[PDB]
Amino acid sequence: SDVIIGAEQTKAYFPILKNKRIAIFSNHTGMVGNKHLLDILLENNFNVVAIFSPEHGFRGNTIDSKTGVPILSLKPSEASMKKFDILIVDIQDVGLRFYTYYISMVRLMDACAEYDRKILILDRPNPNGHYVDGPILDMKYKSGVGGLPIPIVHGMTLGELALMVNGERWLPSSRICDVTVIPCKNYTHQTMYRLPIPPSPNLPNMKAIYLYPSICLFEGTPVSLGRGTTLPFQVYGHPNMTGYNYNFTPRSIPGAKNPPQLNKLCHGVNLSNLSDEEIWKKGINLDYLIDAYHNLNMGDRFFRPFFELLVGTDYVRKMIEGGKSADEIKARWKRDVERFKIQRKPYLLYQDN
Ligand SMILES: [Cl-]
Repeated sequence: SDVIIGAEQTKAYFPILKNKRIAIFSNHTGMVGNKHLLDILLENNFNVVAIFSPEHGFRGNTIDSKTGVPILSLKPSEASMKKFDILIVDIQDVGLRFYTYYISMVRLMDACAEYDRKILILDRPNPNGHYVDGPILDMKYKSGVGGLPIPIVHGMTLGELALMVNGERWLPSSRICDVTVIPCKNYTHQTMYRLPIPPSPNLPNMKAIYLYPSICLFEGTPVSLGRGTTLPFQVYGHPNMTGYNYNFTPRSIPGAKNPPQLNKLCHGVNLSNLSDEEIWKKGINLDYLIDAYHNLNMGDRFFRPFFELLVGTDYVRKMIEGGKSADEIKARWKRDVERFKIQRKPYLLYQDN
């Protein structure tokens, strides 16, 4: 039967929270029915004293007006750390190295470690938890879009990843944080969990989430990936691309106000009718990037300087420019992926794939 997320398992963690001053790291996805975890805890007479959000606050658009709890955008101040005993993580991730909630989580783990506070992670599925793919990030390229030496698609839940951050000593000053994970039930690393609530505005559906590992690489290029359209992360195109049977024009819309190629007719490819199965078969698929590179004929200027910060190694640009195939390039990282699957194994909380 169906996945039971950590936050649903109140008999597992309500006793942990009893009599404690509680902070929560979450956003609008941290819901069980039409209540935020914050609301459920307050209704059960728990003392929630603060919420940390990677956006403004968790109501999807510095004090929550429904509850009066202070709301803190994301390290935390010393003053804030003193206010609570336990921090709860409850947030829906998408499983990519360049999707940044885990970097916020690592920041909070470091702070909690320094201040001797416990973290409780109410685990949620990784919708891309069914595979591991891409180069391990070279730490020459550590950045705002890549915080740990992990593959592009790491395959782990935030709870698993937290355990790995501790065990591999990936926090600053090599601290470990006291972490308890409430694991999901009815969940393996083959389960294909579908997100009820969009995790970001331009990841509106599962097609976008499944294509994201391949298509977000275009953020290291001038190519539009459909922000400003009905099909974000499900198309690619550019005004200069030539010879294509699909076109779109990005528009200035809420959450995509000043999108790439705004008000330009972009020529390209519609991927929105690929089956979920055929996306799963291919994992990170460099076909799209290679197609656009060769079509545009602008040589190395196709790749933004920070392409490497997204892909995590220097050889992808070089091999594309050298005329190598998608399969050749992808094969180069197979060993990295093999090794990471071994490295992560002690930290998995669910059946491996
Ligand atoms: Cl977005």
